[PDB]
Amino acid sequence: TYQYNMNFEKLGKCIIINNKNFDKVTGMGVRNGTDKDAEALFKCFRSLGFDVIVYNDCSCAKMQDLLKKASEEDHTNAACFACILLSHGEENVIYGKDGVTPIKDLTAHFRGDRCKTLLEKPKLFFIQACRGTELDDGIQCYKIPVEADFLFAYSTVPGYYSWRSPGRGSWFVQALSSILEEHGKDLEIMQILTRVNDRVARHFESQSDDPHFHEKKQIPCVVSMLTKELYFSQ
Amino acid sequence: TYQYNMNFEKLGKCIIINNKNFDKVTGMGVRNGTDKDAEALFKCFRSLGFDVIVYNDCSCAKMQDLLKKASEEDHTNAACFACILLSHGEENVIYGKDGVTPIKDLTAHFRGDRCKTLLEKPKLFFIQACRGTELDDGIQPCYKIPVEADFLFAYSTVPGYYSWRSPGRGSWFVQALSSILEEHGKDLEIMQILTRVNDRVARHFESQSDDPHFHEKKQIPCVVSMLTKELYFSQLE
Repeated sequence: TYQYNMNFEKLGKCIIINNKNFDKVTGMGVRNGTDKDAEALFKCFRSLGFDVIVYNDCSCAKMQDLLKKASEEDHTNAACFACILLSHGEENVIYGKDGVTPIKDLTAHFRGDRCKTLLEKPKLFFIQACRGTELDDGIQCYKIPVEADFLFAYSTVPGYYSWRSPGRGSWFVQALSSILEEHGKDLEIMQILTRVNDRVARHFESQSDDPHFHEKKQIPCVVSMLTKELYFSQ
Repeated sequence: TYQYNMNFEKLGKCIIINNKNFDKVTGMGVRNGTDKDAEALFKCFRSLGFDVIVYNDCSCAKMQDLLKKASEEDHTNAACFACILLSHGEENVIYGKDGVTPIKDLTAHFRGDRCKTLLEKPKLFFIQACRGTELDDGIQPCYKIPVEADFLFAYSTVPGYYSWRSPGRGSWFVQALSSILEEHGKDLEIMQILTRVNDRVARHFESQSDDPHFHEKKQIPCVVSMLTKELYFSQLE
């Protein structure tokens, strides 16, 4: 009872949204590497015992639909819920195939008052997406809150670039997959994420022929309203 | 290693800004109960080995200039840095007695490229302040390092929302935080402490009121971590 209870026949559902190809309109490039990230994250979360489903090139509306529908499914026998968004991004919103939807709109479906079978259960959103212009230069009888029990792990701090090598995928995802691969079952969620932060920070530096992009850095950003420790075991 | 190094002469500086009174033109009221909070926290933090300084009723320029100076001091002999803001707030912004300033402008002074002596060390911010008007109704090289690394913010509430404070006991967040650093200040990791605070505030507080719009409300704090190691306030081992 300092831990979330994992005594359920399922760990839970994990939805991957892998947005790669974008409608001409949006003016957004192709995200080479995302398929590599998605595969990695499929195996990872499978290892934990998540029932993982991947949906490719979803528009908004579709994104809302998935998340709304799952919000409405029955989670009684599930320990927790997890969704993963891989897309383009700017502050507070993310890209569909056809436009942008704001994150709060996706997640809100799961608020305690809007999804009872997930009440008092962790809800996890992992989000690899740009968050703005910035780039990093570097240096050497009782109730419970409806907003409680969420955790977001963003690829990056608000207002920043998110790096992704076309041939190896996200820095963040490379990191997060390895760490889960090796420690997913014996580290608390905040430990795992702190290691990702550390690994993305130390061992990664961007290179480009453009000096404006050469030798940039990155740090992921974890937002937590969990109320217990979370382990993916016992 | 996996822990932040704690073998320094001092644990570090701990600045507490205690904004209780405000100029009438800001339309902001006396923050009754805030002195309880500052008291409980200067006790807690001193108790951990912080050198704590308590400022009162600051202007926006004072908050800005204060924190700028702190970041320009020499932290070489210090393991970490902590700052605690107790004021009125709105999304993105905390009040001086003067008016309003961007939380983000306050903390930027400590970015890696502007505060070299705190490079690779945890810079902690704790914030008790309304973050919006929404109410929780409830329910039954060799490599460099990024300049935004090693920050942790612990907001007393989630963005967009209200923060509860008792004229009599002080704010829900600070009661809980302070009470938990008593018991487990020295044996729990920082994210463990703060998770327990989340648990405490969620599970064990509910707003009693006459105006049924402010009646039976709930609260959940919000922790944003950029930390890159585990953090305990002791060398031990």
